[PDB]
Amino acid sequence: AEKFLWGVATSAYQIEGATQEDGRGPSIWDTFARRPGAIRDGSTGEPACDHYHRYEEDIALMQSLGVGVYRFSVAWPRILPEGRGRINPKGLAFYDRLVDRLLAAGITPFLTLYHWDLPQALEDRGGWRSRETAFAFAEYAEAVARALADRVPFFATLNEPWCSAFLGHWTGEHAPGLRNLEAALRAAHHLLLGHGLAVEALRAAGARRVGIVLNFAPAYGEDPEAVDVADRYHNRYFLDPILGRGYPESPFQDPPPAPILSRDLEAIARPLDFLGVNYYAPVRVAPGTGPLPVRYLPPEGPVTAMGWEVYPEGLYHLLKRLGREVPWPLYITENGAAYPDLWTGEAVVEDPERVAYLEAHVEAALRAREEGVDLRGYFVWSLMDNFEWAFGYTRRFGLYYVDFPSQRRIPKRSALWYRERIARAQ
Repeated sequence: AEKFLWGVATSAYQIEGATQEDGRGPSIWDTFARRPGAIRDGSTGEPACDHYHRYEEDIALMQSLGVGVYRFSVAWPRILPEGRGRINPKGLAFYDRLVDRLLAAGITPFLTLYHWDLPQALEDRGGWRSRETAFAFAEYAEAVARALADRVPFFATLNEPWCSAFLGHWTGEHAPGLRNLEAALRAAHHLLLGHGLAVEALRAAGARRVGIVLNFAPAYGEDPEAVDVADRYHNRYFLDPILGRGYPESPFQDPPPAPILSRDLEAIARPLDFLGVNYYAPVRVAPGTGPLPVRYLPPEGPVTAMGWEVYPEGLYHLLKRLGREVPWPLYITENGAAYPDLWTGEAVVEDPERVAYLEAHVEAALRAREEGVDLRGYFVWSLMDNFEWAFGYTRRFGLYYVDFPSQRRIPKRSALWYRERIARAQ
């Protein structure tokens, strides 16, 4: 567990731009962002951060940040426009070049294969409701691994399958946007299938470190039974099948559409090299009606602009819990906070509240480590402000303020804070 890794994270669709440049195919998100009511401000992933053209600039920001690792994702629709079959060489060229620049800068690449941008072509064939998509995902993982595994030591299959499944197929607030509990459950399973199938493809192509990124949220409440349902739904629904102890008692009171074969669970439980931990805030629940017998209550203490309870204590208890349950090293692959940033020309955007949030979660994270949790890294969510999905550009999480109209990047106080934190932590 040599040299703790300090890094920042982003995702292709949230920062790239060049939505229709160099042959990139449309993703379910490009489709979703054309539907009124989908995005808060009615915007889309274009031009976003225009990272597609300014990547060298951004790599230079990371260099002056002191960061040792950069977590990013590859846009599947950039590698295979129709999600399957033909390959767009410009896609692989872009990422190939991106990796070269990172190594030339002393920064380690931490690749996320699937960060929600499923090719629309695949959605039309059922998307994550069809296992054919699972096979497609393993072929994509393979194509990418054979091209970059020689320089990229870290590979993560999925990023937050919970969101892609329920947020995208049940509540419908995410792409593709369905609202069918059945579709959601089918999607959660076919997603896990893809995880297992890709881990093998990756393994076969020389990927040195393979893992997955899941988000968690400690659940609170007055009824321990409502709380437990919540716990299984937010924290154990995907972790368990991945650790090889199958699915926990379903948080739902609705039977799945079809049986899961024993064969599957062992194929889904492929040994990993690390677990990616994403943490932002906890959840507060009470018993309720519906397929998920629980209802969320307003946050109790201080909140961010997202209205998410800020609770560093949660990250600490989360890391200690996983330390005994998970048999692989952990990396906090995402931790950040959205606050109303104001910029009117200043050289530095004052980030008092975001700085307080990051320092607190870092303090809690290191405490848990000091107590024996094999934590080997901390990644602040996003290097720069970006397309915050359903919230559009109305919610900023970056260490660098981005004046989208001009694409100019401006350091926030949190950026100066992070550079100092890294330097001394060494």
